[PDB]
Amino acid sequence: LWLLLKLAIVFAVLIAIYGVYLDQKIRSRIDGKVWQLPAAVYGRMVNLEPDMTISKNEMVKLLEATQYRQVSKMTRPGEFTVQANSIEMIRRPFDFPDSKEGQVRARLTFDGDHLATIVNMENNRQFGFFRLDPRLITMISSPNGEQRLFVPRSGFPDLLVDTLLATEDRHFYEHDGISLYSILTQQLVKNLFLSSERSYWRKANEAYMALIMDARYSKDRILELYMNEVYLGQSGDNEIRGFPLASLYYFGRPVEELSLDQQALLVGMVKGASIYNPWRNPKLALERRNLVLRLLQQQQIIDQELYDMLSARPVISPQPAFMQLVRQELQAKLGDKVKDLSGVKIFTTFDSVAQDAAEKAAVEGIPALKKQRKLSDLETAIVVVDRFSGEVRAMVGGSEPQFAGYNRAMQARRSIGSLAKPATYLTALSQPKIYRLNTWIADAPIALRQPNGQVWSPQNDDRRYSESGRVMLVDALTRSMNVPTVNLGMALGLPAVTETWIKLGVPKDQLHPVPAMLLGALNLTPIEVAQAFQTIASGGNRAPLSALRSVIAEDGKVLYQSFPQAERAVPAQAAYLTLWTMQQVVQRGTGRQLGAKYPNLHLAGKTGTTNNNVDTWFAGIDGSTVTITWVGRDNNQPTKLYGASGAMSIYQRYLANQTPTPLNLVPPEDIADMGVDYDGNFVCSGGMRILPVWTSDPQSLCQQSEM
Repeated sequence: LWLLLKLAIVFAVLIAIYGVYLDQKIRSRIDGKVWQLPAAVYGRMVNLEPDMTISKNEMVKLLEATQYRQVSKMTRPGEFTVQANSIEMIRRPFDFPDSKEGQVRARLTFDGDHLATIVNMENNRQFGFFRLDPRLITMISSPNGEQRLFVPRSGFPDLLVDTLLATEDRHFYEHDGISLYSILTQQLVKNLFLSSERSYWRKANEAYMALIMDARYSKDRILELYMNEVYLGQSGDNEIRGFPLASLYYFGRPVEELSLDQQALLVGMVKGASIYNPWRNPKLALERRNLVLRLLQQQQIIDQELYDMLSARPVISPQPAFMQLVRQELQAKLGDKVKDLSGVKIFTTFDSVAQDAAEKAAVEGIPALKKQRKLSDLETAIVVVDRFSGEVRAMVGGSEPQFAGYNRAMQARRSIGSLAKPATYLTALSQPKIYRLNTWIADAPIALRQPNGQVWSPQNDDRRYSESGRVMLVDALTRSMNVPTVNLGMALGLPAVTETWIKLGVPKDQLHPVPAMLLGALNLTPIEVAQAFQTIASGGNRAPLSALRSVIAEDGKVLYQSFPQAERAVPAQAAYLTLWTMQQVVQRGTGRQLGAKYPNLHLAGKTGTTNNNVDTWFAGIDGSTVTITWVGRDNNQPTKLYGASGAMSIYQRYLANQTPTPLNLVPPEDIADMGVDYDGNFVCSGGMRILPVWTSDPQSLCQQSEM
């Protein structure tokens, strides 16, 4: 009869109303916050410029460390191309915080060791500084547990857009034809509001909700949202969503630079990225990469591309240690208002090339080390900071870094052994009308009154004593002698030596000013050691070690900016002399093994050893950084190592795993290279040893030329 109308309407209206209802949250979600985006974690941005001392090879190592790819002939961003005396590159487009930049084509030209020229191949013009984009290290854990990197619509290559369509073609604004199922289109609606599981509660709600979307929204944007939602793997308990990140994750390339062969694979996995997870079961994953490629038009080749698809080897939690520092320095410098922020861009101090040289030095170094000496176990921690700024370049905290749970770079305090010796010599040499490099120190049997029964009788490594009964300031440190060290530190005063430590920048509640301290009764963590030697390397300026450079909000508002905050802790002339002496340590003295392999870096270094070598060390200073190397057993059992030669051969490795800048040591004012005689008295002309004296006048020389 009728009713099909008075119900038709009583069937209408309720479609709407509820329609209008679920036409309101569909709006009042997409408009404002659409997700909870984690913080991107970025490394250092390098700034190239003429006369920079970076080699061509050095540069190559750099570009690849930063995601660029050596090609035969360029074609898109992220690519470079090597010549005899130059590199041509398409500097990929990145959103720099001083000025968003776009892709740039540049030929870096080198003259011998130093980059000579950087030119824009557009205007055949020169740059004065040329910026290099940062590498994405990781993404701070999403509290939502859902990790994304959001790239706007433009950030998606046409083909990618296309090849995505070529599997669920975009219709009109409905659905229709596609539903030729004989037993869908944009399904963004599905995993954005809808839950689980199967229909018909779902599909019904999905479609209605879909044509609501499509309608009161742009047939474009729909795919800006879509291409940022789809699921493409896990990295622990975090999801991996959107294409932008997938590229990095699987292929380590901006989503903007996918070769269509890969580019199509990501499109394929959309059907079930867990059963497609390219590492877990590749065979299957490869096939899906083909049903896509193998698809009618476009146009010539299903052959070329079908050959191999790299997809590097996984990242669960890269850089667990450095990240620990960052994580820490954030909390300190901001408070809590941050883990509740969306799309933040943390720019750190991390150096890709350094981390690699080091991680490679460890994982390779220690096993090779255990081999020669056997040793059922062994461990290391490495720390590289910037000589002058104190910015932390690289941080290894274990024999296996990409595997870290415990972080020996930060949370393993250990006896610094002979590594303590310089604090004394520095404390003396900061006179300098009292103690000079040529100053005689007694080398004779020490026995000290221990304020609790015992009597301290320190001794030399070989236990001997100079037949002279004395030895010069220089040598004593150069060879890292005990007796003449205690002798000196004790004449300086423990309190005195103690504040130098305070000034170099070590934890205050670690100094206990008993004599042992002098020979290394002092338990620091490598990070802290790093800090001390930093302070001396820098010319005597305490720059507090720092992992952060900035931290920008989704918009562009700086939320924190790390400004230079170095401080004058000890006289330059003193620091100089300690270093120049340490240069001796590395060529003439204990670290002589290193002066040999790299005689041209003229490193300054100190050797670190403990009783029975339960803690070995080496502190190294090239022209541009400080590199603290620790080797020792987790259980403090003695290493059986040949002294500081354990830590020294890790460093040596790291030293060769990359290209160090040489330490060319410009002296402060009031530094005079004078000659001493054999009895070590200063002489006017001649001399047989020349030493850097700190004086505002060599009438010193003429005083020495009588008395």
